[PDB]
Amino acid sequence: ETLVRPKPLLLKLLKSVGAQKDTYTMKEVLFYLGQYIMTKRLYDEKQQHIVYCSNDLLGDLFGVPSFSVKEHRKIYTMIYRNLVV
Repeated sequence: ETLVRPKPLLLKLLKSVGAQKDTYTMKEVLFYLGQYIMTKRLYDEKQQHIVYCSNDLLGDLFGVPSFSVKEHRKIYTMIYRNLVV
């Protein structure tokens, strides 16, 4: 699998939920980002596809105050800005 090296902020968030490494697969990046969002309950309780992140560090990764998990283009584009191949 293609390996990626998260930039400092992305790396910090992934490590905050138990990832121990500096190099990741895209599956692992998504796994730990998902766990990050879950464990900080950034999603809307009543509209659970929607993540509200304007006061979280996640909001600085995305550069938006919220997003839907359905928005794969936005999500992958954010991830692209925050790693090196």
